[PDB]
Amino acid sequence: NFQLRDIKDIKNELIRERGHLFYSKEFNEAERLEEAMKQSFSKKKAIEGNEIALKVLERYKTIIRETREKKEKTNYLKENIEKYLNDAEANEAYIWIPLEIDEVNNLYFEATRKYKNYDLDNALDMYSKAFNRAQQAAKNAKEAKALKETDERMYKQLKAL
Repeated sequence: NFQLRDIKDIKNELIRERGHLFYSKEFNEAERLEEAMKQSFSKKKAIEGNEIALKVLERYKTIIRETREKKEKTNYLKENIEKYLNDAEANEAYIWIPLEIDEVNNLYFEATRKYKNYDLDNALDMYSKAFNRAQQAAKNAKEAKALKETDERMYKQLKAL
C-alpha cells in the first residue's frame, strides 16, 4: 500500500513534470479533494480520510501518467518530423517543393507554441499534421526528383540521337 508521505512524493513529481499546468482543472479538483481529506483527518475520522486519500493518490497519478504519455508521444513525433524532413532535403525538396517544407516548419512552430502554453492536446494535433506532411513531403520530393531524372535522360537522347 502507501501512507500520507506517498501523496507528498507523487504530488512533488507531478509539479516537477508541470502536471498542474498541463491539467490545471483536474489539479484544482485533486487539490480540493486533498483539502477534504485534510479536514477529515483533523476532525479525527481516519477511515473517511483514508478513503479519500486512496482517491487523491490515483487522481494525482493519472495527471502524471497522461502528462508523461503525451510528452513521450510529442517528442516521438518531433524526432520523426526531423527524420522525414532530412529524407526530403536529401531529395531536392528546396527545388521542387519548397513551400511544402515551409508548411511543415510552420505547423511544427505553431505546435510548439501550443505546447508551451500547456496545451498538450492541441499541441499533439499539430505535431501530427506536421508529421503527416513530412511523410507526404519526403514522398513528393522523391517522385519529383525521379521524374526530372527520367525527363532529362530522355531529352539528352532525343536532342543528340
